Amino acid sequence: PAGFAEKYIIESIWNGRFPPGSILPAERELSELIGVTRTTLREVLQRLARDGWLTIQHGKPTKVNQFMETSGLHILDTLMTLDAENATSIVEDLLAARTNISPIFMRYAFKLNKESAERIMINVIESCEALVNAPSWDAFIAASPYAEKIQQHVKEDSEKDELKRQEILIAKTFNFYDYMLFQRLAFHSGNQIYGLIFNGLKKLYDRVGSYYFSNPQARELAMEFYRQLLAVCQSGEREHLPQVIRQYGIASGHIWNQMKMTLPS
Amino acid sequence: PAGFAEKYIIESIWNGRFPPGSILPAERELSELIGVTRTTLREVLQRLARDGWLTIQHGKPTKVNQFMETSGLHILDTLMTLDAENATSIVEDLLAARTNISPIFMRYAFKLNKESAERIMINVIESCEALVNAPSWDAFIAASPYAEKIQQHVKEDSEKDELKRQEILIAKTFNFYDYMLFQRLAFHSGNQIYGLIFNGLKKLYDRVGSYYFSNPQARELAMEFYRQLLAVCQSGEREHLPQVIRQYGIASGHIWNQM
Ligand SMILES: CCCCCCCC/C=C\CCCCCCCC(=O)SCCNC(=O)CCNC(=O)[C@H](O)C(C)(C)COP(=O)(O)OP(=O)(O)OC[C@H]1O[C@@H](n2cnc3c(N)ncnc32)[C@H](O)[C@@H]1OP(=O)(O)O
Ligand SMILES: CCCCCCCC/C=C\CCCCCCCC(=O)SCCNC(=O)CCNC(=O)[C@H](O)C(C)(C)COP(=O)(O)OP(=O)(O)OC[C@H]1O[C@@H](n2cnc3c(N)ncnc32)[C@H](O)[C@@H]1OP(=O)(O)O
Ligand SMILES: CCCCCCCC/C=C\CCCCCCCC(=O)SCCNC(=O)CCNC(=O)[C@H](O)C(C)(C)COP(=O)(O)OP(=O)(O)OC[C@H]1O[C@@H](n2cnc3c(N)ncnc32)[C@H](O)[C@@H]1OP(=O)(O)O
Ligand SMILES: CCCCCCCC/C=C\CCCCCCCC(=O)SCCNC(=O)CCNC(=O)[C@H](O)C(C)(C)COP(=O)(O)OP(=O)(O)OC[C@H]1O[C@@H](n2cnc3c(N)ncnc32)[C@H](O)[C@@H]1OP(=O)(O)O
Repeated sequence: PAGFAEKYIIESIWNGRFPPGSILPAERELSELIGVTRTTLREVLQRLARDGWLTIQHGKPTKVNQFMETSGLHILDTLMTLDAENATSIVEDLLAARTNISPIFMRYAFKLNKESAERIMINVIESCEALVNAPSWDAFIAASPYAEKIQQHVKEDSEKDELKRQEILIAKTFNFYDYMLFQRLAFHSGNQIYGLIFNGLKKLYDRVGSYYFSNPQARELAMEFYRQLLAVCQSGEREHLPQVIRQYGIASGHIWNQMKMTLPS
Repeated sequence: PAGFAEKYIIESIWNGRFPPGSILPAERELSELIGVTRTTLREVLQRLARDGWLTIQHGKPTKVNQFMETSGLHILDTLMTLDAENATSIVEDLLAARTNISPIFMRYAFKLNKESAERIMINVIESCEALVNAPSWDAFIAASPYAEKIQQHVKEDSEKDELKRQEILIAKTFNFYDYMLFQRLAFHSGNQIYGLIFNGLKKLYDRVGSYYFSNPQARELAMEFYRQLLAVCQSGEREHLPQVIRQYGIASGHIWNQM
């Protein structure tokens, strides 16, 4: 019940129903217009209090953090997801943004560092192949030249069931490579700001991707995407880059939506 | 001489000459490096340390901060001094990026929120028209419908010369409206993330823009730019948008380079 409250009013702060700077509903109140019990509602009003998006304490009651003015300290947090959480449009708007700016830093990458861009995309493709076609995550790790550092980024010690944990580990490794593709290409634009954006969001990226790429169909789609990214780069027809990235954004988004109606909770 | 040192070291923590991953060389062959007394090298090495990009110490080889992993700290903290140390291409990369994403979120704004967007640009344009065409900042502020709220953000008195104070006040005000243009349009894309980006850089924006818009020709250029944005939005011809913004980027970038 807490997770639902969590996500409801979080995404109500985002979509401006409980605007930044407003006083949040006193509480008697807020449990009908959330529609859940309040032992749980303020176990999550303190959860929510400050993971960094509400105010605490006694006499004057609770408003939401900031209007924003400027404290960029801890604004992404808690954080996120999957989307049993927020993501709302937050993660989906971030993803929309990734689709938005990707043709930019990738057009750059393909022009200034054709070189590297091809070297990276080829690397990523090769690795994802050895990942998804190994009969095990342990097999994959056994034959991978980069086993040790993968292990210093990829870990799972919250799932005991080996087969499930291994499915999860493969997902994490694939996200690892998706991130590699985007982050490296972004840094190979020549304008560092893009790469920095990816580095600052790497946690959020890691979790969301760990989730999104538990879907085989996602992994496949992504792998073909990486592929004609490479083809476009090699060919020089950087007029097809935004088509490719847009259609990818579309198909990936439709999968995102298919992991939504489906499945559990 | 101190600022030169500070910025040199900054702007190649930037390009990786001492990449985020390096241990910084001993200080004397740094005075072989590019020629300031280093009595004060250590004053600016610690200067950068304080401001958050080098770490100082016990016995050491003093190495510079994390290398990135986050802390995203507030590494705007803010040796965005203004950007004399430096616009490196940090500010210019931000500017290039601004140019980069502007046609996108402005295309969104003009599509989903045509009338509101038009309204924002008409606002900004009218305010700036009344701005540069007034015989003084004092006149402008006297007849301005938004005086109290301009004054709540635009203020400057560390300058004694009344007339110069009036020029810098004009500059700060024009920057105020430029920011309004970009930030409002970005928040009117429909994806709040853009607007938040501008909000997160608003300090840096405000400075860089204050100085940049201390130039009359900059202000003029900006105003015709705003106008062509408006015309493009009104026409429905959202295909001229990356064109227009590109031209702005070029001309402004040229002015930015000191012309
Ligand atoms: C909206 C989001 C919110 C965020 C805020 C945004 C708003 C404003 C934005 C920002 C604020 C503005 C104000 C702040 C400004 C502050 C600036 C600064 O502080 S300084 C910046 C410098 N930043 C750097 O990153 C430089 C360093 N550059 C790099 O590191 C390169 O990019 C690099 C190395 C990552 C890419 O180079 P490669 O293409 O050659 O990649 P390879 O080096 O070969 O691989 C690295 C590792 O990966 C392994 N690897 C390679 N292939 C692999 C494979 N197939 N599988 C697994 N591992 C593999 C290798 O074994 C290797 O290991 P082994 O590095 O030695 O530990
Ligand atoms: C600056 C900050 C950058 C942030 C990025 C950092 C990275 C993220 C970091 C942390 C998050 C964690 C992520 C980890 C990732 C690993 C796991 C995954 O890969 S999950 C991927 C699953 N797929 C999705 O989630 C779909 C994302 N959404 C999209 O890709 C797009 O929204 C898409 C393709 C679904 C289309 O949505 P539409 O709203 O943008 O476009 P429409 O509604 O269909 O068409 C209407 C208008 O769109 C405009 N439009 C489209 N593109 C435009 C553009 N580039 N510029 C301006 N306007 C554009 C056009 O004006 C068009 O209107 P007219 O054609 O005139 O009628
Ligand atoms: C390192 C860099 C950091 C970057 C950060 C990374 C990016 C993203 C990364 C990770 C995501 C993490 C996500 C967590 C975030 C935590 C919080 C949240 O979840 S979101 C909270 C913010 N949300 C909003 O701000 C909603 C959008 N904001 C607005 O819309 C503005 O507040 C608003 C309403 C002011 C602008 O929209 P209008 O078009 O409606 O403008 P009007 O309502 O007319 O307000 C104009 C004001 O200016 C005056 N004004 C109007 N015309 C004027 C004129 N011509 N001259 C001067 N003043 C004028 C008006 O009189 C008025 O003043 P008067 O304060 O209301 O009294
Ligand atoms: C996601 C992060 C978002 C962050 C956003 C941050 C926002 C701001 C926040 C905080 C910062 C504070 C900001 C305060 C702002 C307030 C005050 C102001 O307004 S200051 C305004 C000063 N303006 C600049 O500094 C210009 C910025 N730079 C640019 O806009 C670009 O660099 C630009 C447009 C100047 C150049 O862009 P290109 O890289 O696309 O152009 P090329 O690289 O030179 O090449 C283009 C192609 O076209 C040809 N070409 C170039 N020039 C040509 C010509 N004149 N004729 C024909 N062909 C040409 C070239 O040969 C080249 O060919 P081939 O594609 O390589 O094959």
